[PDB]
Amino acid sequence: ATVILESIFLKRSSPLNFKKRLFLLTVQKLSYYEYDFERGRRGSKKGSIDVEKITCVETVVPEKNPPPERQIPEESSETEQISIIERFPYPFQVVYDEGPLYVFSPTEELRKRWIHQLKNVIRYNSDLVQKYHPCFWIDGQYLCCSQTAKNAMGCQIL
Ligand SMILES: O=P(O)(O)O[C@H]1[C@H](OP(=O)(O)O)[C@@H](OP(=O)(O)O)[C@H](OP(=O)(O)O)[C@@H](OP(=O)(O)O)[C@H]1OP(=O)(O)O
Ligand SMILES: O=P(O)(O)O[C@H]1[C@H](OP(=O)(O)O)[C@@H](OP(=O)(O)O)[C@H](OP(=O)(O)O)[C@@H](OP(=O)(O)O)[C@H]1OP(=O)(O)O
Ligand SMILES: [Zn+2]
Repeated sequence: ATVILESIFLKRSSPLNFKKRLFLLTVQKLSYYEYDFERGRRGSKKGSIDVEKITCVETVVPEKNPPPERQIPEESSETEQISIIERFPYPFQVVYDEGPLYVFSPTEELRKRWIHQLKNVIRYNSDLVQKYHPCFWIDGQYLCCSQTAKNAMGCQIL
């Protein structure tokens, strides 16, 4: 039940919005929670995914004109301290039965760390896919294949 990885990520998904969440990875589950900054501790649980139910973990093609909150910097005035909890420019994908979960990492190294660990723990899942969507699902379709089913088969082999 011990946590393998712990990070603050920007989580996405009608109405599409982005919230800061504390992500936890164990061998069994990935849970995400609210972060109580005022008291500096983990807050209320918001979601949990069975690791064995995950079918795909990959990066996502970055959006074209992203808001500052997802754009790399002024980090001379702002230390890494501020930017590492305000800027989340690197997205990756976590696909399970309900569909794709989109998560934004503050650094490339941290995304690399999480994708690597995730791949390790899902290595024996029965349903790993062979095709996936490298582009985000938005307003009823994937931007990579124009397919309008959230669980439509992937259009790219990797
Ligand atoms: O408005 P937030 O504080 O961002 O919470 C949202 C909101 O959930 P709540 O109604 O519980 O506040 C979303 O719900 P809708 O706007 O779809 O009604 C919900 O999505 P789901 O109910 O569809 O699960 C989403 O959660 P998620 O992105 O896990 O789907 C969840 O955001 P958080 O789960 O990240 O707090
Ligand atoms: O939030 P945690 O401290 O990680 O507690 C988890 C969590 O339980 P709750 O979030 O409901 O308290 C798991 O529950 P879910 O994510 O399914 O809702 C549950 O996992 P199981 O589904 O396998 O019961 C698990 O129980 P366990 O570790 O006995 O497997 C339990 O951990 P605790 O027993 O430490 O509360
Ligand atoms: Zn596609």
